[PDB]
Amino acid sequence: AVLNEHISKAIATIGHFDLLTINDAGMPIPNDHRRIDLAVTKNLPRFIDVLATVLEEMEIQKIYLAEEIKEHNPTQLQQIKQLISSEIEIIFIPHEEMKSNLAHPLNKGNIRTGETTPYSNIALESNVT
Amino acid sequence: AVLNEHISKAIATIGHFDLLTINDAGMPIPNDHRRIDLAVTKNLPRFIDVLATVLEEMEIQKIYLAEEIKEHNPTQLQQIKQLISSEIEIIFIPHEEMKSNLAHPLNKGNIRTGETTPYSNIALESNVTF
Ligand SMILES: O[C@@H]1[C@H](O)[C@H](O)CO[C@H]1O
Ligand SMILES: O[C@@H]1[C@H](O)[C@H](O)CO[C@H]1O
Repeated sequence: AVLNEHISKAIATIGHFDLLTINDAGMPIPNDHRRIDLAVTKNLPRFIDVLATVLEEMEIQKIYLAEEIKEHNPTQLQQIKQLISSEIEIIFIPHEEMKSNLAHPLNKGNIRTGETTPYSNIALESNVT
Repeated sequence: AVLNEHISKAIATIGHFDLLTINDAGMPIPNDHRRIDLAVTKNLPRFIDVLATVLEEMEIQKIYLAEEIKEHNPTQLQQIKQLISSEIEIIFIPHEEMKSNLAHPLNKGNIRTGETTPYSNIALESNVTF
């Protein structure tokens, strides 16, 4: 099995209430030890493919999305909905809040993808591991 | 233009004779400052896509490939030949030496991809950059 080293590491540091984010190419991710840059070029890797992969390696209770996704990227939102269990809660917050959450005290990592479609950003809150 | 921060930073330090490698998922890359892990899952990203991207950002004079790629992965060899110029030398060395070169003194970065097809590894040698 092939997995990202930095992602597997971060997932192992993750417990109840901890956050892990997946982001598009333009999300202003703070430059620190949480930042995990997987971007290769435009749309590689895709946000959706990285999300599908991470979800196989995690127990999630809540996800956070930009309110703006509903209007500006309904295809992404639909792709996300189709991927997650129908029991996990989806909370919509302002995109400006999604940016603050990049620096959340419980944020255990910020994954950067090559995705270029707007508001392809998510935050994943762990259940009890 | 979307770009990897690590790859971009490594290339900024690359001069004549310096090496940069792109590798498949199972290649034993030493866990140091040179390790740039882009692997997501099986065959994502593909070796050939990462190679294509990097060659746009770099001027190369030679490449190193495993002798083993001729028999064991001829389609990858053909894909590499299609990507590189005719005025760049291809040198075949044993895979064991490809592994050694991950620690070469002039190695400026080891990129790991999600590639699963065997011997999908390369080392790129820089020309004069200024
Ligand atoms: O790329 C991100 C968002 O996804 C949105 O596209 C606006 O710019 C950046 O904050
Ligand atoms: O993945 C690499 C090589 O490409 C080969 O497939 C053997 O295993 C690893 O050393």
